[PDB]
Amino acid sequence: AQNPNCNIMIFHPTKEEFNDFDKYIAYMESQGAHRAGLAKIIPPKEWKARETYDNISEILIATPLQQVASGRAGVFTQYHKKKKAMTVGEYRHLANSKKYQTPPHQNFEDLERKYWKNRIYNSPIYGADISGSLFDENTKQWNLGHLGTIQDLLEKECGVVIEGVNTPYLYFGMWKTTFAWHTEDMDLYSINYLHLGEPKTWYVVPPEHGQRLERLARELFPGSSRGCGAFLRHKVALISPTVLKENGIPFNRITQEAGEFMVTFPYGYHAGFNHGFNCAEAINFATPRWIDYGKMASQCSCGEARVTFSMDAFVRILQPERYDLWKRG
Ligand SMILES: CN1C(=O)C(=O)c2ccccc21
Ligand SMILES: O=C(O)CNC(=O)C(=O)O
Ligand code: NI
Ligand SMILES: [Zn+2]
Repeated sequence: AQNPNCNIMIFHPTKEEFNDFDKYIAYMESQGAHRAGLAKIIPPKEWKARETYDNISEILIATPLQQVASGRAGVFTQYHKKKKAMTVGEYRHLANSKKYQTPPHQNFEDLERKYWKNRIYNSPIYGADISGSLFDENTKQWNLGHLGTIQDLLEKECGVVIEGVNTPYLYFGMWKTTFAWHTEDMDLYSINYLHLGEPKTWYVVPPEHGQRLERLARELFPGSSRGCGAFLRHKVALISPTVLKENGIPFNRITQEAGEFMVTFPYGYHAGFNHGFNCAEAINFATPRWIDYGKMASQCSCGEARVTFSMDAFVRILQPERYDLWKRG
């Protein structure tokens, strides 16, 4: 079996290889990339997402989120406090202010140490989940607004015809902004392009070991576990690499820089943080291999987790028993 240690693999496609998206995902998996839960793809040198980022400041962040932590440095939750709307220009200025800016640091490792030491004592503001795209419409390769849809994948594979759409989201981050431990909706893939700015550090558990992370989470957040059979679906729990190591949880880490893609694979738990002001674009997608993961994706049982319009149809078709129980609940 390829990649038995489940290492994060890094790919350097040629421009010819960058034409067929589906084919290249399949190629990465033939090399065992999915076993890590996460892969990095460096686009060919000839490729560009768009001409410049000089004109993005008037994008609105309608609901910036202040990420307030509760708990200890290595085991905490975060909740999102809604803030008043601001433009990306205003947000960038805030990110760079003395209160919120990245501290002096020696390297990525030094900054990582500072993040896990000091994260809980600050409340950075995140512009997350903003529907839209920064890819030029003339960018024909790996344009996250031009991917085949999950609905069409299900139709091609299963003859299933359903409602729903599939569009990208923008993320404007700053130092210490955090994404909690999670897999994707329906344990889909995701693909994430870092358009500009400072890096994003990722942590990931191999899909074959996801239930080890779940078991630790149940131990570390016992009240939450009693309240919901899949509370990581709430996307508010953080566990540090030190605590993962202490508990023998298999994981890897990698830092994504501007101009690089990351792909998360079905049931690959991931978490991470931003180094400073940046902008990323991400979207979920499917392949034929995903369908078996979608049908057995664990779901929130308490109603706290958000379910998009499109996810409704996925649950209805792939998980009819869960759907029925949920709608009667
Ligand atoms: C949020 N949520 C629930 O609360 C539930 O029972 C369920 C089942 C499938 C997908 C989502 C669900
Ligand atoms: O970038 C973020 O804040 C979170 N991104 C993801 O979880 C993803 O792309 O799957
Ligand atoms: Ni994700
Ligand atoms: Zn729940």
